[PDB]
Amino acid sequence: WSAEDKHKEGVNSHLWIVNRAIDIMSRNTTLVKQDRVAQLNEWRTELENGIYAANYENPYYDNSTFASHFYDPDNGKTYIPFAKQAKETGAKYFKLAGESYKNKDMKQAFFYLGLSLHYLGDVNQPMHAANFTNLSYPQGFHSKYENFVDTIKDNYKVTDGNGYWNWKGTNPEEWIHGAAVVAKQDYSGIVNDNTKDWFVKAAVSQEYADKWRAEVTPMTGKRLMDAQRVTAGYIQLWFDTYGDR
Ligand SMILES: CCCCC(=O)OC[C@H](COP(=S)([S-])OCC[N+](C)(C)C)OC(=O)CCCC
Ligand SMILES: [Zn+2]
Ligand SMILES: [Zn+2]
Ligand SMILES: [Zn+2]
Repeated sequence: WSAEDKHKEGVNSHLWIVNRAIDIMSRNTTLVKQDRVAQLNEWRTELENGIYAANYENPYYDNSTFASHFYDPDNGKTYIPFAKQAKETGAKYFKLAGESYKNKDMKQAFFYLGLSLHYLGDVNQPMHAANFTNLSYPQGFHSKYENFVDTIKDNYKVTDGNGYWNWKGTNPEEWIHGAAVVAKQDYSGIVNDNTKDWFVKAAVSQEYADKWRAEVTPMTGKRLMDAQRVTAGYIQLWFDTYGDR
């Protein structure tokens, strides 16, 4: 997903997915300790910094190849042979965040949590779980899709407090893998001969540009809602793990 601006949801789907996940935690009145939501906002600057850094600097963006932002659950690999992938990279920062949290270094803890949230966010994007990059055919489709997503995401906010509490085990890796498994299933609903064709023709016909946008919207909405619920449960797991209990 996009992350064009460090502090604005308008062009940052990643931040939007997290803010909505936090809203799910606020809406929950039976399980979530609201003190946790208070902490996230208290260190919101470090959180958002982490969410944004993943796409603009090393080692997070792997020299502009973003190899660590992909993870195919079937073979457990990214699109580049022998490169680091999203599951191990996301888990890495989840743990680094927790250790800094236990040493009372909040700035460090939430920066790292932000990075981890970014990776978990990417595997909910079908293309990232199937190694379809911006250079994959049709080229340019990957980024134009993620840009289009920012214009319609607000129509798919989860308005209840039911996140996927303890969705997977206690190992962050299981959550990233589990999320990628679900996103890869919805891959075909976004990337297929039709969308490929219309996206190519869209170049010379405004008529087609709208055609693929419409075709990918339903599945996009479904992917966005899941991402919010899984992220909410992921954040809750982090706090239960390092929250000193
Ligand atoms: C100018 C063309 C770059 C387009 C692009 O979508 O780059 C970032 C994504 C993956 O990262 P995510 S978190 S979904 O980043 C989307 C936002 N931007 C483009 C601003 C980093 O990586 C690629 O598809 C690999 C090939 C690069 C030419
Ligand atoms: Zn992304
Ligand atoms: Zn992408
Ligand atoms: Zn990314």
